[PDB]
Amino acid sequence: RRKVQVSYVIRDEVEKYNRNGVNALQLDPALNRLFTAGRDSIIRIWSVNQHKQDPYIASMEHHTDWVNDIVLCCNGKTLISASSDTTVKVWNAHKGFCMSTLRTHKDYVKALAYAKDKELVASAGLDRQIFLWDVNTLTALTASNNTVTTSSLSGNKDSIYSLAMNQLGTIIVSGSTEKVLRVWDPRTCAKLMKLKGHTDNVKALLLNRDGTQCLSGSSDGTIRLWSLGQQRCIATYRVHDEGVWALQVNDAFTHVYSGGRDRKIYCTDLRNPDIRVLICEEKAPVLKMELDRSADPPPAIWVATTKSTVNKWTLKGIHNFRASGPITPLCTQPDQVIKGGASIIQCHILNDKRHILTKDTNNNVAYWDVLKACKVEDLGKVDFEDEIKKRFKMVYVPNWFSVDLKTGMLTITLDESDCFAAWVSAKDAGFSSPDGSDPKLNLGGLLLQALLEYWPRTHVNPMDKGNGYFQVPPHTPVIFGEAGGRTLFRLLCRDSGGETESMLLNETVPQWVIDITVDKNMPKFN
Ligand SMILES: [Au+]
Ligand SMILES: [Au+]
Ligand SMILES: [Au+]
Ligand SMILES: [Au+]
Ligand SMILES: [Au+]
Ligand SMILES: [Au+]
Ligand SMILES: [Au+]
Repeated sequence: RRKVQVSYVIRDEVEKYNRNGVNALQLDPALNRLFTAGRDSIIRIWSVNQHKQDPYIASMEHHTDWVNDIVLCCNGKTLISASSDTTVKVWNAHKGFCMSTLRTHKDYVKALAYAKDKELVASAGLDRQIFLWDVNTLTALTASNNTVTTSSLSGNKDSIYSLAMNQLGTIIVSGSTEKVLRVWDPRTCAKLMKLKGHTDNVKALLLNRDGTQCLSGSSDGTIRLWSLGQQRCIATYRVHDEGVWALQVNDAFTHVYSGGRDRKIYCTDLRNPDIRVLICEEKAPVLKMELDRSADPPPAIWVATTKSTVNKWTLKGIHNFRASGPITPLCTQPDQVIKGGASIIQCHILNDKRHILTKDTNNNVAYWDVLKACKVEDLGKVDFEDEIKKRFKMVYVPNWFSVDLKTGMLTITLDESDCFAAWVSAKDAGFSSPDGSDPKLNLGGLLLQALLEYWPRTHVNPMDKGNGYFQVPPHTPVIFGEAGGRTLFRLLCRDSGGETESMLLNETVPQWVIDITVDKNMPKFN
């Protein structure tokens, strides 16, 4: 039995730019469209024509935690996504909307593998379980028939960080903290071999068309070539002076593109390792890369890092630089830059247990109101640690919420255990009521009431509006999730009115919330 937590995000109606690093990239050459999977929990669509003042197309927001991987199938018609919210989501990629949500995984969904030819896709995570999926079966799901037959892969002892399938979908390999790679036949689900060789966790896997050989990059700093025939590591290339997290290959399976912690991007000739071209040196560790496959040799490479900015680097002059060459990079500046937003990297809950001070990646300090789920002031580039001090309030209020910053935005979480703990005077809370004054308001209560304001159940029946003090921004996402893991339901505050929304709120809203919002049984103060 898992308890349920109500959480919300303090953000704007629209987040045009990534508010954290990008985990996964997916390029549509047909429509010149890029897909960025964000740690900000939002997938975004961009136009990569190169000549446009603003490349922003749309943003897909259903996920409640990091978006770890994305897969663009059916000639760019469908998008499958993997998230730390424990779910896999099917999206109409052309029109940009959510279609189905697979809640089969019990923990973070870390990677996706794709068999272009057989139109198959697999998902693995910290579950230690891999799930195979037919894309056509997924594309025809949500309605009256949400019937899902789960085809799993067994063996993984540890948490999965990488997945790869060959074009034909005859081979499937997993990478984990077990250091060892496990191979299977995706069509039969049968175990093939268990390849031993790596020293650390494998964050990047790559397979050739026929699935005869596999390329792997591990946190040990090496790229390893494997023969699935010979059933072992046929070669080892030490390319990076630290962890290697992202790999890409040409169609020949001869030139490998790599990046990871050391920020350097390299093309390395597997045939002649001597030939190793430094494409560029990024401003943050490389998390994922996506080659432009419009031409052979690939004309450009799209690069995702720890930063919010996404870049394209031209590979146009490699061959000419290869014949004619203190390590000088091919590129110094990116060909195309997709702009990024700021991430809140430091936060301080003030002594009143209502105000929050934050510092972001641009060094901008800002004051926030948790209870009214909003920003209050932008203090600018003030000294943050001095600001924390300046704003010392000599008061005590019990902790009634937790804070997370894994999206680069403020996410507040309420738990049954301490949601109602903070009892403050109305005059104190800045809620002057002249002159039938100073009642003792419960902060967590009022906040819950404001969050579920548009829920009709919280008005009247009878069983024979708001909280009365404030309103939360109506676009405020209200998330319902198991404390242990699984995210249950995400809706906007303003959407609680809708009949199908209210129907879902009725099944997910836990009792501890029903008591105060619906039953109006406000807690007792002593
Ligand atoms: Au398809
Ligand atoms: Au959905
Ligand atoms: Au080796
Ligand atoms: Au190359
Ligand atoms: Au090369
Ligand atoms: Au924080
Ligand atoms: Au904090």
